Order: sequence, then C-alpha cells, then structure tokens
Amino acid sequence: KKGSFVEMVDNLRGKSGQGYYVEMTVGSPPQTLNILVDTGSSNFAVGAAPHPFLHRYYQRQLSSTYRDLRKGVYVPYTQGKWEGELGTDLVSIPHGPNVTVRANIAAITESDKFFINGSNWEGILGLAYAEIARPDDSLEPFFDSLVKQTHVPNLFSLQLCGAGASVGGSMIIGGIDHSLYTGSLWYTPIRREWYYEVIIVRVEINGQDLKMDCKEYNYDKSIVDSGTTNLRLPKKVFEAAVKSIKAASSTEKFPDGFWLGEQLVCWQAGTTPWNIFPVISLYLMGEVTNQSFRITILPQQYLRPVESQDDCYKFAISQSSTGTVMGAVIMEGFYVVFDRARKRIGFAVSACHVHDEFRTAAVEGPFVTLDMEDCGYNI
Ligand SMILES: COc1cccc(CN2C[C@@H](C(=O)N[C@@H](Cc3ccccc3)[C@H](O)CNCc3cccc(N(C)C)c3)NC2=O)c1
Ligand SMILES: [Cl-]
Ligand SMILES: [Cl-]
Ligand SMILES: [Cl-]
Ligand SMILES: [Cl-]
Ligand SMILES: [Cl-]
Repeated sequence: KKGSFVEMVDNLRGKSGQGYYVEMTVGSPPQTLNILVDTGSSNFAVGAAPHPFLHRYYQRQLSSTYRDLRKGVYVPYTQGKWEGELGTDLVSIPHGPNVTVRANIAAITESDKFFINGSNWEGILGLAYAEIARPDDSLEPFFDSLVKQTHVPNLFSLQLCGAGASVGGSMIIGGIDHSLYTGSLWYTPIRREWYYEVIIVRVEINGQDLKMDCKEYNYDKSIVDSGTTNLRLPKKVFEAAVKSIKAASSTEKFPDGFWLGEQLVCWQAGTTPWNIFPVISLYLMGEVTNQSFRITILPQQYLRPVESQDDCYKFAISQSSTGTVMGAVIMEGFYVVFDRARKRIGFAVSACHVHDEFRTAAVEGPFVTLDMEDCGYNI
C-alpha cells in the first residue's frame, strides 16, 4: 500500500480565516482555478462570469468539452450565496492524482457575500454527500464522480496547517500519507451520509468535564466541516464552555466582547500567555461498542491570529443554532481521514499543527464509555 503521496503533499494554500484551497483545472484546454476545499458542502461551483473579487473565471465558450445541462441552481450558505447554471466538463487536480474526470459544474453567474476581496480562490469544492447537494440529491457531487471513473480509493485525507499570513496544508486524494501524522489513527463512525456527521460523547476543558447530557453536544447535529473556520457550538454548550474557559483563564480578564468574537486581544510581540488558556477535549464515539477516544486542541488552535507591534487574536469558538461544527480550529490540530468506504472519520496528531514548547494537540484512547447511542439527536 502507498503511504507516501509525494505529489499531493503541500497542495493547499489559503489566507487565515479565508479557507484552504487547492489548484484545479476545468475545460479543454485546461482553465486553472483555485478551489476552496469544503467538506461541509456537496456542490462543485466556479466563478463563471466577471466579478471585481475574481482575478479570473471559467469561460464555458472556450471549452470544447463543455456541455450545458440547461438547468439553473442557487445555493444559500451561512451568509454568502451564489446562483449559477449547471453543466459538465473535464476537470483535473494538477497536484492531485493524475487523472481527468467529467463532473457536474455549477457555473456561478450571480452571487452575494460569496467571493471574498483578495481571497485568491475562485470556486468551491463541496466534498460532502449527494444528500445535501442542490438542486437535489440526484446531482452527483465531484468526489463521487472522480471515484467511479478512476481507480482512486473511496477516501481523502486532510491536514490543515494554521500559522502564527498564508496558511498551507495538504489534501491527499485516495489515500493516507504517513508523513502527515504521528501516533495512531482513531476512527469515529460517520452517523449518516449527508454532512460528515459524527457523535461527541463528552467534552472537557483542561481535564474538567462540562457535565451535560451528551445529547446537548450533538443538538441538531455535529459535523466535520473544513468549510467553516470556527468551532461552532450549540447555544447551551457554548455557554457552559465559555464560563469554564473563562474560569480557567481567570489570571487575566477580557472584555465580554472578546468571548463573543466581536473584538480581538493583543500582547507584546511573542509574549502571548498561551499557558493561561486551557486545552479543549472532545470524546468521539469509537468503532468498538462502549469505546470512545479523545481529541485535544490548544489555545493556539482556537485563538485565531488576526492581522502594530503586537500579536493579536480573536476567539474562534462561536455559538451555533444548527449543531456543533468542528471547523478548522478543530481540524488544524489533526490529520483527518475521511474514510468514506468504511463509513468513518479518522483523527491523529498533526505533524504540522502549531503549538509551543510545553503542549501539543493529542488523540488518545480508548476510554470505556457506555450509552453512546443516546448521545445522538433524532427528529
Ligand atoms: C472555508 O473557510 C472559510 C472561507 C471563507 C469564509 C469563512 C467564514 N464562514 C463562512 C461560512 C460558510 O458559509 N461556510 C460554508 C462554505 C463557504 C465558505 C465561504 C463562502 C461561502 C461558503 C460551509 O459549507 C458551511 N457548512 C454548513 C452549511 C451551512 C449552510 C448551508 C449548507 N449547505 C447548503 C450544504 C451547509 N462558514 C464560515 O466559517 C470560512
Ligand atoms: Cl511509505
Ligand atoms: Cl502522489
Ligand atoms: Cl440535472
Ligand atoms: Cl445571488
Ligand atoms: Cl506559554
């Protein structure tokens, strides 16, 4: 088995807070575009018409292999939205596996709060499941096509590396790079194939249990989404966590506006008091019954740096109304394997994650845990 994907390592770039993107080409001849890797979506969409924030776009009339599906589509995100027309064309991933597949493409022609100013990406690659793709489930997502058409295993892995202003990382398509992690890989089942839904069974702050019905941890749902920057948490859980994180960091008090992400905090260049902030742990349901494992992040993860003579950051743990979102603040600590064939998601300490001399993120297990099925929410 291949354990070294030399060509795919370091194929991701991005700017802090604006997502990670991979270079792709569409059309004949190939048109190069930077695409946002978003495991919280299932639509492959690219800018397909002029827009001030786009350095370049997809020109359908210049592609021989272009085909119009003669159908429209729009997609509402959390705050940004776009509208386009469906079609298909050949697509590639230069620094990915050497193959060219035909996939569905939403040519974006109208958008709002979508493309960012100077983001450097021009499209979005939703890697989730068909179940949530617009217009409806019959529009086969990109990864699904790539799989049926080539001999690439049904699985991709992601190592997102923060920093402390250009992020990086690698998206290994079809396999697992042993160079990207240390220790062992722990798997949590994928509850349902729509978003990448998992189940959190216990939460800890510097070792101290949050002590809540574990149903509150997955209230609505919990998903791994590289398309979200923060560690979004349900209203009730978010409340408990900030109280705890505040008690733990009490050596220094901060304006209520910090804990709300509204305002950032600063410290003399390189004197950030990391040690005063607690570590955060999430126990995920493991594969064997009554077994769970633990993933732990550091302030370096949830205190996202933001562009003086100081190092400033903003709190990256926000409240959410739609369940828990394990955003980049979570992901950046691990090498995350989206083993789709075996309906599970693996976590391992990331070999690039940002940390100081004394602490490191971690993944430990197993922990004898009972009654985990009831940690999941149902309609
Ligand atoms: C990817 O990192 C980022 C890049 C730019 C901006 C941001 C900030 N915001 C955007 C925001 C947000 O809208 N995130 C979605 C991806 C995205 C990024 C930037 C612009 C537009 C869309 C992500 O897919 C959300 N997943 C849950 C979700 C919500 C609503 C609808 C769906 N569907 C239809 C399946 C799915 N998440 C953020 O954290 C993050
Ligand atoms: Cl090897
Ligand atoms: Cl390779
Ligand atoms: Cl269609
Ligand atoms: Cl729009
Ligand atoms: Cl420190």
